[PDB]
Amino acid sequence: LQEKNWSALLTAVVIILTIAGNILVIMAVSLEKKLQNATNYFLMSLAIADMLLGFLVMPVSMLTILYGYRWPLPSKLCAVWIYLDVLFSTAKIWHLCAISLDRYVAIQNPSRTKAFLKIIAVWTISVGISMPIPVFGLQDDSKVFKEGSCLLADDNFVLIGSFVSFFIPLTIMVITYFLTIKSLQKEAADLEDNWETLNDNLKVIEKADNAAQVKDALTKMRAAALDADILVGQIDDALKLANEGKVKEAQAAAEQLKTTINAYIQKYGQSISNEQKACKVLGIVFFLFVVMWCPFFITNIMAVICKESCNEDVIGALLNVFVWIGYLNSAVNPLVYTLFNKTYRSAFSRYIQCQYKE
Ligand SMILES: COc1ccccc1CCCN1CC[C@H]2[C@@H](C1)c1cccc3c1N2CCN3C
Ligand SMILES: CCCCCCCC/C=C\CCCCCCCC(=O)OC[C@H](O)CO
Ligand SMILES: [Mg+2]
Repeated sequence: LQEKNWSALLTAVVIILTIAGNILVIMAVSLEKKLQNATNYFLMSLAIADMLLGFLVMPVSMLTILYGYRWPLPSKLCAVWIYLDVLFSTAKIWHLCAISLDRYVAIQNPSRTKAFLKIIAVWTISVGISMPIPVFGLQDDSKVFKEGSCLLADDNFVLIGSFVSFFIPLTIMVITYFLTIKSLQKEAADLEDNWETLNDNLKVIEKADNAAQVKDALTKMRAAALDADILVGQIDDALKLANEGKVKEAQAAAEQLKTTINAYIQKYGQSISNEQKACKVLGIVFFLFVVMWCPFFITNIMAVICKESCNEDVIGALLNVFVWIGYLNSAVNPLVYTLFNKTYRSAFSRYIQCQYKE
């Protein structure tokens, strides 16, 4: 029965922060026009997953702490509760994989509908992957009950579920995240190199005596312009003057290029610094999810490995606490957004003040 547990107070705090914080994310992305990009649409869908886990899954997990982990509800609600908990968590890990993969492809290939199609793809994969839990668990209580505790009792569901639904999207997430960091370092390197070629050839053109030196340096500025359209024509115009022997006039046009170079370099240069700042925030989201679920995932796999060897009473007691470190991850993504994005922080600040006009 009640059993007077004190855990309820702590668990309720986690539930409220989860619900309130993730509502603030869904409100920020629905309302604030500066957050209408594909990454932030994935972060809204991830917040729905986190909100639904706070509403449907977490109160029932608190409820079972209050009955000594004797399952208080009707018995066929056990497999439905486990299904939802695995679904919302599987959908969290395939979303973070999807962001990581989509940001990587978006560098190499330079729509709201396209994002929504991928979001719905991620949910449909999560609903399908998690589907053996109620299909087999509702026909056999031995798979979802252990000593009248509702938990995923089938060892083979836990191994193959952990590998297929939690290890392979973790693998893809960590590879595409590392390759994204290498991509943006190469892009900032290539733009330092193009800046050096433009700046060296401006100094050659201003020292120049003859039409050969200006035509040589403007041709090499054109090649360097072709790595980072407006300048290419502006270069060609000066090249034509140099071709007809108008050296001084071509030199005048090169200083006219200088103003356009300072403009286009710093614009491309500030867009790389934005992407790397954004990658770092997503990396903290990614880092916290792996770390806060790590004690539960490995213990649950170590339970299966030392099945008769280990104190399964102790193991089960750790899994009951380690599931709450992972539930606490639902509360942190909104905080991360406040700490590292002015747009979220200001949006949240306004919504707490009940003020919804952008
Ligand atoms: C990335 O996230 C993960 C990584 C690996 C595995 C799972 C997740 C998130 C899903 C967490 N849920 C929590 C509710 C259920 C269920 C797992 C489960 C299976 C076996 C034993 C369980 C439980 N709990 C209840 C306590 N015990 C003893
Ligand atoms: C990372 C931590 C590694 C160190 C832990 C290794 C666990 C097994 C060895 C000694 C028990 C140490 C006490 C802590 C765990 C309690 C296990 C226990 O009490 O096991 C007795 C039971 O009767 C058996 O079936
Ligand atoms: Mg140089």
